Amino acid sequence: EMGQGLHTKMVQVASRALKIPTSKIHISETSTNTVPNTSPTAASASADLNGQGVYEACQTILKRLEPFKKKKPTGPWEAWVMDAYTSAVSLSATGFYK
Amino acid sequence: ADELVFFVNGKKVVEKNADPETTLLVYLRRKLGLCGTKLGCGEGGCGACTVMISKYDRLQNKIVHFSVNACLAPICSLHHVAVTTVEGIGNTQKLHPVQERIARSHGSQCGFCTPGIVMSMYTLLRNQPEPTVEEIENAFQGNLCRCTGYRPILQGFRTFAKPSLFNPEDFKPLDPTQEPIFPPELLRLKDTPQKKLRFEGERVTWIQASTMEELLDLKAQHPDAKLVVGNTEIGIEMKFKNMLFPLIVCPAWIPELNSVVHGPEGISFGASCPLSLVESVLAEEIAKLPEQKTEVFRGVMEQLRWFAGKQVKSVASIGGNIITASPISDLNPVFMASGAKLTLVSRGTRRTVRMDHTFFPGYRKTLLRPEEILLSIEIPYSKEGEFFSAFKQASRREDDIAKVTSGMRVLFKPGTIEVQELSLCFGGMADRTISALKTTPKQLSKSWNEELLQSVCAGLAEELQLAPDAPGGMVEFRRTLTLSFFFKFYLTVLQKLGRADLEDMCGKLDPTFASATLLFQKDPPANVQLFQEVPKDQSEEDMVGRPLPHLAANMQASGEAVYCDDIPRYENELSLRLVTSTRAHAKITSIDTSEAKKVPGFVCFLTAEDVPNSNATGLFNDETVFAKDEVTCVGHIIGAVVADTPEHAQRAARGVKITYEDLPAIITIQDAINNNSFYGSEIKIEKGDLKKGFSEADNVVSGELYIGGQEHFYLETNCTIAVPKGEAGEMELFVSTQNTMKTQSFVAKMLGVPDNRIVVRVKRMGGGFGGKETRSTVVSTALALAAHKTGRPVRCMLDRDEDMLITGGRHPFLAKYKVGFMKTGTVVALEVAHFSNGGNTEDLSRSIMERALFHMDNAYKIPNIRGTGRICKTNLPSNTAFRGFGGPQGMLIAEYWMSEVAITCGLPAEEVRRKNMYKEGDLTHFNQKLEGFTLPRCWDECIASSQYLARKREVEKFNRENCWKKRGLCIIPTKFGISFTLPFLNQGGALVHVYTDGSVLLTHGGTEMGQGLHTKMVQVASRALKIPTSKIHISETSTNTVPNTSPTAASASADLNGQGVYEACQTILKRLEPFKKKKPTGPWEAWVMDAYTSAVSLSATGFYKTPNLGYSFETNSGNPFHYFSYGVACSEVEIDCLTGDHKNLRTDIVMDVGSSLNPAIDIGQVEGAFVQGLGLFTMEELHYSPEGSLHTRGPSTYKIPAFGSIPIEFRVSLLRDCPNKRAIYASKAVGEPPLFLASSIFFAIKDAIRAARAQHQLFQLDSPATPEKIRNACVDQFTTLCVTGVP
Amino acid sequence: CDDIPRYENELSLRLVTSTRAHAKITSIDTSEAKKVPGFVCFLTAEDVP
Ligand SMILES: Cc1cc2nc3c(=O)[nH]c(=O)nc-3n(C[C@H](O)[C@H](O)[C@H](O)COP(=O)(O)OP(=O)(O)OC[C@H]3O[C@@H](n4cnc5c(N)ncnc54)[C@H](O)[C@@H]3O)c2cc1C
Ligand SMILES: O=c1[nH]c(=O)c2[nH]c(=O)[nH]c2[nH]1
Ligand code: FES
Ligand code: FES
Repeated sequence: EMGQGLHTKMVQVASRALKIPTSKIHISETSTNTVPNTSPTAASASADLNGQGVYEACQTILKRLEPFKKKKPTGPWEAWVMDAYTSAVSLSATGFYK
Repeated sequence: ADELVFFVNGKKVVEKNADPETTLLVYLRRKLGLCGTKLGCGEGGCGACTVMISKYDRLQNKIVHFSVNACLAPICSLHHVAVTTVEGIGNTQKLHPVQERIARSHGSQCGFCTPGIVMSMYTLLRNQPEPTVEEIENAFQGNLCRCTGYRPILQGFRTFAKPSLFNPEDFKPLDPTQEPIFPPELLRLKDTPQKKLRFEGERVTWIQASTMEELLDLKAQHPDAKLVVGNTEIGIEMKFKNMLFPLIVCPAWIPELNSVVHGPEGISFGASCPLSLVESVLAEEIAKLPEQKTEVFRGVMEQLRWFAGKQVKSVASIGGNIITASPISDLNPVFMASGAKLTLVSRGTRRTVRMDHTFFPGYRKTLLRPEEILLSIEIPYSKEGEFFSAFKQASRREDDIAKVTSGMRVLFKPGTIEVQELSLCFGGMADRTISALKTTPKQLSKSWNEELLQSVCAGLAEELQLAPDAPGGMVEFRRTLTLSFFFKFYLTVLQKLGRADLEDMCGKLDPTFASATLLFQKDPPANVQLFQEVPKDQSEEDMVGRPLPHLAANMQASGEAVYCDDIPRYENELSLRLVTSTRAHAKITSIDTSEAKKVPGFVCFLTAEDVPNSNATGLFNDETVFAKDEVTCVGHIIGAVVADTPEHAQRAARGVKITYEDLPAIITIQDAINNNSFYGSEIKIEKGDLKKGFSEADNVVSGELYIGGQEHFYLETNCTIAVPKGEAGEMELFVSTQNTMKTQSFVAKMLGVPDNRIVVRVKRMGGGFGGKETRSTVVSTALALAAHKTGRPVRCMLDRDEDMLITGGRHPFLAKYKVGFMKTGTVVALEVAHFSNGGNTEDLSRSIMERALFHMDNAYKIPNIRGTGRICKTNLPSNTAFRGFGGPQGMLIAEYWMSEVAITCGLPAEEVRRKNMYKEGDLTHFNQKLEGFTLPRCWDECIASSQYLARKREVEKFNRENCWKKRGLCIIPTKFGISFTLPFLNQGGALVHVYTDGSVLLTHGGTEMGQGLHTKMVQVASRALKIPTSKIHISETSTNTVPNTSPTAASASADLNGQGVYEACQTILKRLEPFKKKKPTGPWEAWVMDAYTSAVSLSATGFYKTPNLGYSFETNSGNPFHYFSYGVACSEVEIDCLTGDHKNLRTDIVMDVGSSLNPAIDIGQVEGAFVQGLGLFTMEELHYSPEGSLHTRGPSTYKIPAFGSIPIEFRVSLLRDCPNKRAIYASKAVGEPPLFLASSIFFAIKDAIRAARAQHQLFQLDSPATPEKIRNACVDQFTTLCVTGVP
Repeated sequence: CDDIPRYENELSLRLVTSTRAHAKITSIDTSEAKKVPGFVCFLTAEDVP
């Protein structure tokens, strides 16, 4: 983030991809020890590239929550998450785009 | 003057405004930033703060070197000395031999004790470059280690004296000329004479007196001036008893207080002479003088063997011991018994007194006038026909407080066995050192024979009375000790008379009595570690199953490894101190902070009112962050002071005055039973038909067993730094915790922000052992609130006394059993009711009771069985996880009634155990099938390598030959279920990155607490990826790299995280496969760079869950465990039937760790776990007042195993050829299962006690089997006389 | 970045730059630098590990 509103956009993207309010999603910083081998934030391309990355990471989480969604189609997001956790389903994912 | 000048690691320090209250430890860490030297206790009993001092000794014209506890050394005492810390002797770029050897020998696990032990060993080598094995052991009487079980430290260091886990031939040789120069400034400076110095702090003025005239003038004008020499008593008074001496005078420099003068009657020591000087002087005299002259000298030396350790004796003064006048002084009874002559001086007065009952007129008083000082003490030569003994019995031999301590002297009419003088003096039997003055006069002129023995014993039993409520308890044992000591003296005198060739025959000892008179000595160690070589075909780069040292061992030895409080403070960082309840159960009626607000640097007092969101916390939400309206234990956190410094926070916390209104308290297990005060309902497992089983039995045995709790004593206490980021509620916490997830949850809930704002990071812990699985959060949440409120970083590291009080421990258990068995020893029916003391929140207490019930079988098939468990809810600090987690309690109970089955049937215990043992394919009482059941092989190998049957014969023979010492021998098996009792906790995660240089950064959910988990994960990653371990690094554990992690607990962390790590590595490999095919030899670096320039992701998560777990208590079906750990230990002991002391002669362990991931680390876990279990079952005892206040709050009173505690011959084998396919690379978990095997020492002790009792039936032995319980169970003429009043 | 609180032991760095477009460095004299209170060291190519 250098003032171009990149984190804002990525939150907007993640919120649509996950179908949850932006209020439940947070970006705190950028670090080499969370995402490695990153291109510079340059070439006006960073929302294009990171948007896709975020979208894919979100799609992986959604795929893992699907069976919990199917069993509790209305019961809130928080109930699917706690159900996945107590079923020992991973709630962490990487995402990538080229 | 007023500048303080000393040297640190060869660099000059000039401190222009020295505060007398500043310790060296604080100065090093906070002022110079040298954080190698650690805080472990602040009370001189742990050695974690050990450093070396060098100075020019003017009185000997030589350079001297000695070790000190930095936690007790006032910087104002150190003018013109040179300090050496761990950083001063080497670093990872060039390790000192001492550093290299402790690291390479697997002598460092958590690493927190390592600098202190390095400095003790280093100091020894500066004084003696070729020490004996005995001198090496003795170097560490003041150093504790909780992790290693001490064996590897001594074994690696043995190399300095006079397949393999390490190779001593690769150690770099020691060149003593390459040590740091004595600073030439201090040699120049020693030419100029000493002048008086004055230092002025915030509260205290210190005068360093240069001459006797200065000292005595000061004491004449200001009698209030407090003398400080070694500070080993005053430091404790100031830090722990909140005593404040606004004017201190240190006379250590004055020549007359440091002189040693020979006289016709004995040797005079200046009162400021350190005990180490007394020892060295008396040792030379003892070696050169005739035995007949050195009886008192040897008494003093015998007490000094067991007096603290090297660090305290280097600074502790002989005069300081005398004037402290502690009831439990080990020297005052010896000076009193020998009538040592004391010289007292004031300005213009000088008098002499021979020490006697009169010298100590009341509690911590002497007959010194306020303006007098003790100048000297003359320790007498013994005369012809004058004999002396000294005794001490404590909880532990080394660095303990005496329970009873004594000096005894007899003088015979020349040529005769007729008494001219007799002096029997005792510490620990009153509020001062006393003489048995009613008993001794009655013996004058009597001959030294059986009537005198009997007369003295009756005299002592009547004269040394203790009320049943006497301060300190243990009244039977203490009284028994006074007679037992006198008996040993009686016999020793007979032996000495026998050597004299008198004209008139004294009694001769029967050879069965001889061993009663022996001074304690232990043979040198003989250790064997056996493990399995990896396949010959295994690549040299594949380190799985190889003994790779702990990855941080070199840095731990160098003091470069960073623990939480070693992190530098921010310029704006604040300090927090918890304020706790001094009542078990009360309403808080008011809180007054008026005095706290006056302390300089005071910021705020936080209470329940300050919590932004929720005051409800803890695993089951039944705990307060801060007490509201009422307190429910002594130690319940009421609030937290925030100030600039720890010292200011501590002073301000003292100014928080709470008023209470008491409420009915429930303290003990029996109180809870009577009040129906439990956590939830009865837990029960039952199988078969009890009524049928009992009615078919040949024999039925009933009984009860009490098992005391346990303090973890991680050498690093609980510690949190919370760093507020000032944005969106964001906060980062650096924590010594096993549980990042719950730390994050609990902080987020308290503040009312989402988990996504809160990051918890753990680099390493200086030990955890379960005590940081949950109870760390009571600190974390408080510092987090302070950081939020102030918007500044805040830090809190608990003092040992705070930590031991607040954070709880292992659950004490009470059990009632009834066992039905056949004449053959076959058990057919068992019913056990268990009760645990949970304290004042639920925490893990129910799960612990579950695990006890799951292990109530230990290794034994019992067809008709019922166990119940109830968890008592009490007004005590909440008890929690401790390595074993209910397992050891459940299994001791099993082994206890099993021991009584064997005795009742009159059959050998090993046979009774073996015929009741499960076999392969059997179901447990909870219906889990035992597959890959290796226990029989562990048992057979252990029986064979221990030479059990042969040694049983040798024990029998020793016992026929010895009346007052007895040996015991026992072999114990164990089965331990692996997996969290709560199934969903059996999961773990990893995150791996490969950077474009080919290096790999790995992280997983597991935390490092000395168990070598990161080392194991790097070994696993390196095999999985097929690259060297050197290319993989793990830096830390953090909630923002791997979320929703289970605690590092249940011995499961390598199993869970190793799978996680493996899967993440498989993902990376799959992605590199196309690059590997296109260049099948090109190095790893080319594949990686080709992947990167092809825009292929080089980051992956991994995850694992243990499959097919889930037990139901309702249907008694479902597998709680993934697999079982198995092992066997054979232990032999020798007890002193007259004192309750014992030696651990030999222990042999055979453990199944599957195909070990790392046999060095796994052998270290076996030894470490075993030695904590040795503590639990024989040494460690917590004591509470009737009103529920923990009294045992430091190493002075809580005695964990010391270097000298461990089995003399200590043999560990890892079982060969036993792959466990259902954990990572066929390994098994190792952390907790070995602990229970120390019960072999408990039952060996029980067997020795039985032999003692036969010398004079199902007698009681509760746990821990302390000297008190052992001695009291060795019923004899002495115990009988003391209890019943009948000889 | 610079709003982050300083550690108690944190030091400050100042770069020293060329006042010539193209030149040989014939010598460097740090004698005056060393007399400034709080000076720690002057790093150059030689110090690069
Ligand atoms: C870890 C540890 C283990 C210990 N183990 C033992 C043990 O096993 N047995 C045992 O008996 N003790 C033990 N002690 C107690 C303590 O070490 C001794 O009592 C020690 O000898 C005190 O000497 P010091 O020079 O440190 O005294 P300081 O603490 O400096 O002073 C002690 C008292 O003596 C006074 N004083 C000192 N010199 C003079 C003088 N010349 N004239 C008049 N007053 C004087 C001081 O004013 C003060 O009241 C232990 C202490 C520690 C910290
Ligand atoms: O089944 C267990 N659960 C735990 O939470 C725990 N903690 C621990 O130290 N050992 C165990 N065992
Ligand atoms: S911290 Fe000094 S002896 Fe424990
Ligand atoms: S390695 Fe010694 S206390 Fe941990």
